[PDB]
Amino acid sequence: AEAADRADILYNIRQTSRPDVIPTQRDRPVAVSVSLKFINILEVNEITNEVDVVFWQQTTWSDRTLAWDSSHSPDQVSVPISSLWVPDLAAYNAISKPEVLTPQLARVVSDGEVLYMPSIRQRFSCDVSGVDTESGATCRIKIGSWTHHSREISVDPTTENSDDSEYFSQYSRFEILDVTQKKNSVTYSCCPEAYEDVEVSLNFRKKG
Amino acid sequence: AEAADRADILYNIRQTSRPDVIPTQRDRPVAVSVSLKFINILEVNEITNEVDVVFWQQTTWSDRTLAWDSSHSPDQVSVPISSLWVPDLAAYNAISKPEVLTPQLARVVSDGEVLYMPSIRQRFSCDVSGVDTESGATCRIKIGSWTHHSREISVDPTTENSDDSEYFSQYSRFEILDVTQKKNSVTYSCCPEAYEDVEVSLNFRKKG
Amino acid sequence: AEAADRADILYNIRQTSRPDVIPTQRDRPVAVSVSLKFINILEVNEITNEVDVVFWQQTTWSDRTLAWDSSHSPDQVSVPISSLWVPDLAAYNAISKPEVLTPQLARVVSDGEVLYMPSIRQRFSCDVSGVDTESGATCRIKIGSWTHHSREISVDPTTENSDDSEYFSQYSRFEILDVTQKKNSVTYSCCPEAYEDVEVSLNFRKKG
Amino acid sequence: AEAADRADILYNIRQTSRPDVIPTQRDRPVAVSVSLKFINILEVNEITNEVDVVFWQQTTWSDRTLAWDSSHSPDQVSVPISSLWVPDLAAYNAISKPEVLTPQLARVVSDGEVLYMPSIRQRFSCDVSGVDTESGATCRIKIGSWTHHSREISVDPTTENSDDSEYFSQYSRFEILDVTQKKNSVTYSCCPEAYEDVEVSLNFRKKG
Amino acid sequence: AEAADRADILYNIRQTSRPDVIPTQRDRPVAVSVSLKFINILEVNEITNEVDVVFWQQTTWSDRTLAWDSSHSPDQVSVPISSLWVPDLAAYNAISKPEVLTPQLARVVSDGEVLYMPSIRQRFSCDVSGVDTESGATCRIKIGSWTHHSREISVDPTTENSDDSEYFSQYSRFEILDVTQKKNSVTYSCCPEAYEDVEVSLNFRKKG
Ligand SMILES: N=C1NCCN1Cc1ccc(Cl)nc1
Ligand SMILES: N=C1NCCN1Cc1ccc(Cl)nc1
Ligand SMILES: N=C1NCCN1Cc1ccc(Cl)nc1
Ligand SMILES: N=C1NCCN1Cc1ccc(Cl)nc1
Ligand SMILES: N=C1NCCN1Cc1ccc(Cl)nc1
Ligand code: NA
Ligand code: NA
Repeated sequence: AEAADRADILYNIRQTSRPDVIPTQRDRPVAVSVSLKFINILEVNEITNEVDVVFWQQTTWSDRTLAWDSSHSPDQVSVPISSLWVPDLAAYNAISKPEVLTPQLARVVSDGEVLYMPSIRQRFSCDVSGVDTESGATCRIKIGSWTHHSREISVDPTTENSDDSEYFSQYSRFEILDVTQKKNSVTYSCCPEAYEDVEVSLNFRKKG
Repeated sequence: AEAADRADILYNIRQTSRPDVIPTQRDRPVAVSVSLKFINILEVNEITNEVDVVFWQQTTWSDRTLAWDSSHSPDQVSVPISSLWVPDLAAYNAISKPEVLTPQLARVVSDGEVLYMPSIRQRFSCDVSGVDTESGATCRIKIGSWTHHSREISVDPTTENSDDSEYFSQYSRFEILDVTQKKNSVTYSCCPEAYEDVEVSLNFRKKG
Repeated sequence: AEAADRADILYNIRQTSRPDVIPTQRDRPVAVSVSLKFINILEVNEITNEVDVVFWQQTTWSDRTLAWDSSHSPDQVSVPISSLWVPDLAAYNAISKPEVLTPQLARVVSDGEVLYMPSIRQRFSCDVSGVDTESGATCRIKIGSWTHHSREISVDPTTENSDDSEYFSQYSRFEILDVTQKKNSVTYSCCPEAYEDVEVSLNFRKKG
Repeated sequence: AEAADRADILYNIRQTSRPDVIPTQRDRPVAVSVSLKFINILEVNEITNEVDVVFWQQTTWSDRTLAWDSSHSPDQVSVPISSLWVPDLAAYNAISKPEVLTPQLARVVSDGEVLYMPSIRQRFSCDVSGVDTESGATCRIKIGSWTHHSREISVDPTTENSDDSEYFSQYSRFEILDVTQKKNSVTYSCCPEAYEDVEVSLNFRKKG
Repeated sequence: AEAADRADILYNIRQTSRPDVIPTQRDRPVAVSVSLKFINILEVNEITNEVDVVFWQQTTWSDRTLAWDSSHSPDQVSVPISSLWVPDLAAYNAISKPEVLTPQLARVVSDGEVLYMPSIRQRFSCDVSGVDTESGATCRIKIGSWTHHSREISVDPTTENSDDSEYFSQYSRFEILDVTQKKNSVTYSCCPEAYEDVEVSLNFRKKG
């Protein structure tokens, strides 16, 4: 006999959780990590500077309100994102809504760590010039919390321990040369607070 | 120990939320301020007089029924628009529904001030003539309450509007020459009362 | 101190509207007036006899179960259509589902009179022949109740007036010559009863 | 002073609605009739053997769990299909999901007879060869229950006979030569039971 | 009089299904079998290495929490998937969301065995090179659980012989030369556990 099973954990999470309440820990912002693992580049237009790509948006953060004693029960459960709070990230230069290609489930660990990694197809406005050259083009995608400023949400790249083209389609007409990520904190007109973002630089080119 | 946290504030807002009730203060109309920050100009057809544009629609208004004492609690919260009343604005010359590219969350201040600023991609019917000339074309976009007349909702350009081209994409095939906002008050045959609107004149041209 | 405010009125409507129940008074059918205000004519094709049109579909009818004494209270409110019964109108020759470009709110008057006027973009299969001539083309659009027969819903064209181009976009590649309506009552092979429709005739042509 | 009105009948149907429960009368299958009233033929590609069609899918069956004494009550009511059980019909050769152009309402008679007649636009994979000839093409469309076998649902062509092109648009680029039906009973490798379908053959040709 | 009817069964399922809870047996992984029956090949593009496929994704697994005594009651029922737990399968190389063409119902047998077989149209990124040769092309489709690792979900190519062109449309411009399945267990850089998938190799070519 155990202390709890998945049904108990999920039941408790659904019964509470509060999807609309940001899990700030006292006076600290929620530390969100986000990185883009590119899977494909389906269309590129050097005249209009538009690209159509697919990527896994690995997203992580902690939500202590989800934690549970796992000394005698499962250590993790897959949870519908509709049942928990998730960062309100947006790509500033996206020109289409994200088309989520995978089941919208996050993975919650008994300590409150949450991983959400949907595969997404989305179009963007970025620098496509040079794509047809050896040095390639460098398309920058900026992602960050849409409505939470720096005192509520911070964004940093996730860690990386693999090739930038690790999961990139070998059948794409393009190939990846380099993928880098840099964090930023920007203040805009509408509001007095600063908003953080991660800038992902996709350096790619048309294959020979 | 505080008086309340985000969970409590959001709970109170959700529980008393009358999304379908315009927050008129007595008999005064709800004063709505609107201004467009252009992000991109994607499709332009001078033959059909049609254009595709991406813009942030900064919308502000006061809803006193949302106010709370923040002396010992958070001063603001991000709230899903489905839990609040929002102006029923519509672009009169739009020929496509608004494609909202950002999380649909409004920011609510403890005094009742609300800010909703979605990034929208929408197609419009306007004058594209001259877009390929030095003077460029001037496309006018009209926005106002669809069902609330002047005595229930007033719409005015945002007083501070200096960032109209601040976020415009340097990668667009077009460039902005000027953005002007103006207010109107029209009476249409269908009905007796007058409906206010804001007219945004986008003077732009094709690079080259 | 008044008798009631919008919050009270909308609360009562939401609690008792009965959206699935046609508001027939005794045994008299619900008199639904339908009037199309043409806003734009977009992608016309004389080869396939298809056309894209944008119009305000002014729809009016009365629902006595919505009336309230507005002696000392608002005499009108905007209500989400999901909270009211609305006629099940359908465009017989439409070849695409209606794209509603406006907030789906109807205006309900204290005496029970209801007005719903969505701006719609929809494609139709009609006669485009002669669109390039001085006499132009005459595209007929048929609209009527899909499941309520003549004894339950009566559709009547509102003899609004002339000036059918009052709200027609000056930027369209086409122009409106004239708009006329007429009432039909058809018995289909599926069923014994008769279903009525208003047939709007749109005579238009490409601007010379 | 009647026995009941529409509000009472629709209240009882909604309250005891078992939308996910096939209403088999004891151990007898549910007898479903279906005939397709072709309204239009919009896209025809003889290269890829694909066609875009608009048709009224006249569907009828009996659900005795809906009946009510109509001595002094309405003889019938229109009911949102989401509140009733409907056959899980699927076109085996469709290559796009059905686009329902009409309000999703079914008509229920006091005896329990039900009629659901959506107007549908759908793309199909069929023989388009000889569409440009005088003999025309014969595109066969197969429709049957997707998850209910012959002992639970039987499917038969509607006995209702009428001009094939009876409601076919006169503005289509094509015209109908003839429409014949055929009832099949097939056994598929996945499952041990037999599944029924109605095969509708659309003999049409392009206009000269 | 029986022990139970479909109404009772579906009611118990609706009340106790727990759709967000994977039905792991005691502590073993849920054995999921997957088999793709190809129905059609459309929109092939050898330049971009993309193809549109229509297939029945035969999916089976066991959920003993659904079992019931059918000695005096129906042995099976069709259940809306929203009322059941279903494997969170995803096609790794799909570049469009799956378009489900059939009613989203699964078949649940009284012993607890579940079958879900939606017909799906979806675009893929794969090797289309050689489609115009006698050897044809070989497009591999990889499908596995997105958030459940090998210890929670195992995926296996159904063990059974079946003509690959059994249900393939005779009107497609392409034909199937052969179809083979391969099982895999993969560890992704994001996570420590291994995730299983089945890779289906579709060898097809353009018909002469
Ligand atoms: N995160 C961003 N990007 C541009 C402006 N902004 C901040 C912001 C703040 C509040 C609301 Cl409701 N919307 C946006
Ligand atoms: N804002 C506008 N534009 C055209 C007509 N109108 C006013 C209006 C009034 C009432 C209802 Cl239900 N809908 C629209
Ligand atoms: N309004 C029309 N047009 C064609 C047939 N019809 C009448 C009708 C009657 C009942 C149901 Cl459920 N659906 C449609
Ligand atoms: N319509 C038919 N005939 C044979 C198979 N099939 C499709 C089908 C049957 C049962 C389930 Cl759960 N899913 C899909
Ligand atoms: N099955 C796959 N493919 C890529 C990563 N992954 C595993 C995985 C783990 C956790 C969450 Cl929330 N999402 C996906
Ligand atoms: Na454990
Ligand atoms: Na300005």
